[PDB]
Amino acid sequence: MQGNNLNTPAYVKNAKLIAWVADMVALCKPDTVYWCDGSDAEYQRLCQQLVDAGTFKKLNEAKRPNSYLACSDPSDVARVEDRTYICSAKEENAGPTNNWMEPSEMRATLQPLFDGCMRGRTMYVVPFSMGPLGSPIAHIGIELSDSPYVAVNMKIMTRMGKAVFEVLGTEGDFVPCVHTVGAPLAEGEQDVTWPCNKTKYIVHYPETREIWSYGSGYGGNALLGKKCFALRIASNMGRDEGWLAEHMLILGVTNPEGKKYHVAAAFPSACGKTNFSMLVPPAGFDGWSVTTIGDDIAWIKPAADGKLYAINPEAGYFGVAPGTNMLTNPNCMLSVRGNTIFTNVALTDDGDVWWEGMEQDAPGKALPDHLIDWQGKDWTPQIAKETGAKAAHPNSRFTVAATNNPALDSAWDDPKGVAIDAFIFGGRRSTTVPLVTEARSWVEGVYMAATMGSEVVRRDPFAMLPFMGYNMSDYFQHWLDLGKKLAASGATLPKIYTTNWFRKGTDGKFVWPGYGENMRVLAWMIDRIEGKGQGEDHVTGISPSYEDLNWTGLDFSADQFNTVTSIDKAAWLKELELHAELFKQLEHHLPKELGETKAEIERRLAA
Ligand SMILES: [Mn+2]
Repeated sequence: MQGNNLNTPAYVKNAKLIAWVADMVALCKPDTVYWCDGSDAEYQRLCQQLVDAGTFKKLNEAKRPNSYLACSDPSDVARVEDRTYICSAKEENAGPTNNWMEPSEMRATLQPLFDGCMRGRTMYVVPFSMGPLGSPIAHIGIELSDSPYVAVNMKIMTRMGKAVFEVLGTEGDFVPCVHTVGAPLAEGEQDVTWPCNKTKYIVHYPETREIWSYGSGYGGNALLGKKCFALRIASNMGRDEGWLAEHMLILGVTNPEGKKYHVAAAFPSACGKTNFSMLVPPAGFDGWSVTTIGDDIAWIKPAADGKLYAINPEAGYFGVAPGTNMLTNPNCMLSVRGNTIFTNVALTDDGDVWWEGMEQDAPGKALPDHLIDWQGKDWTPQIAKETGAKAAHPNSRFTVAATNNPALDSAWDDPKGVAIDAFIFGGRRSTTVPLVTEARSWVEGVYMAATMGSEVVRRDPFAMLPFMGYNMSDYFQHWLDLGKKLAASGATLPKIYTTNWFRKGTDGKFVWPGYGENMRVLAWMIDRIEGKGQGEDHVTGISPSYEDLNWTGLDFSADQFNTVTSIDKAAWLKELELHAELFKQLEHHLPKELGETKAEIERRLAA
């Protein structure tokens, strides 16, 4: 009778899973339970349900085929870090970068909120694989959600549906995820187009891998595979099992001889992982190609051959729309030509979408005369001047399948992963940090990643500040020990670089053109990996000289280059003071190796 009241499909053979779904249905009390099979027809039917509710508007089929626009409640527009918790058994295993609560107290807080939360709604059972299906390195999650928006976005972002239960079999384990918009409906009550609750919780219980999300229907709060599972829970699993879950793009780069390298790169917002992961080689780089394995999350495991192998556990892109155009990211623009869900962007008079930055592709770079903004209001360039209103919300999004990307790498879903030749850690700094620096050693590269900041300078170690599943200082130790254990196997460790696209010149403008021209920095990294690139040893590492880069096709002078690449001792003395402040905030439980690196920089500054 239980299984019959859950509408359990015949292909679900896993008794532990069914028992858990039954417990959550008993708690949440949905009116009906629907198991998502992941079919295209199911996706279309759910999209139609969203249209019928007013959550979606279907975009013009001649402008933007099979695409939809959703606009959210203005209270529910982004991840809410202050409402996100790591509820480890001990507070020290959440650490200073995480919000903590004793698990039993949090369970007592969440039980009355989830009791009956889905009254008047359908519970969607969303099975998904993070990583290629059936693979030895993939992990299965099940998200229960009362939002059809979550179901359709999860279809794009993960490997979702019936095929999961063949991999789960009768006894396979899974990450249990529960999500509610926190808006139960009474009989005859008219629903809103974007149900949500002012009260929000996004809770992780690491010891049981549970994720509970209440009150938001948006993005990283509600699509639980992306951040909650693939970074917060997965980082915990990696620490116990010897692998890494990182906030990194993964790209392949092939030179004209056909030699292929892979790079994993973490940016806090610098560049945009999305821009760099889909980089188009500029003039001077005929015969080179750049391909995308992923644009956001990397799972990385050492193999017996002494190499680090990365996979992208996601299946689509959930990208920030504003700023995207054919100059900053043509592969992304081409990706969103159709089959895309857009959230909180603007609506044009011909039933297409618009966002700030798209005018860069228009004749004269002219803004549109009129739009409907993401709040449903009339928008014009005059109105924008008078109210300051942006047409698209700054955190507005596109959701699109990886296979829409013309630069998708052939191995993007290869379960064996790709060997990482270099890590890159970015950051937006007007001063101090060179365009590119190679770390002299693994430990010094870890120091660079641990101390990376973005502009006042906010520190975001490894770009993981909002996403660490356990104590940040223990995570630094995990990186150091992984490198040590690999080097002890004889392995050659990946190079580590820091980049900075955002040094300002004496006129306050960015000197480095960026976007496709970042290929010229990537090509120096490749030369270094091959042992053919030259560089200047300085206080913090090795940086190219002007003559070490390929300038074919770009008018960029030696003085411009030295303006963004030279190091200054006064600036780095001030920078080390800021590192000291960060280390105090991390309560000095830091690995001794980070202290030794700081001391060695200080010695070079005083020599
Ligand atoms: Mn991200």
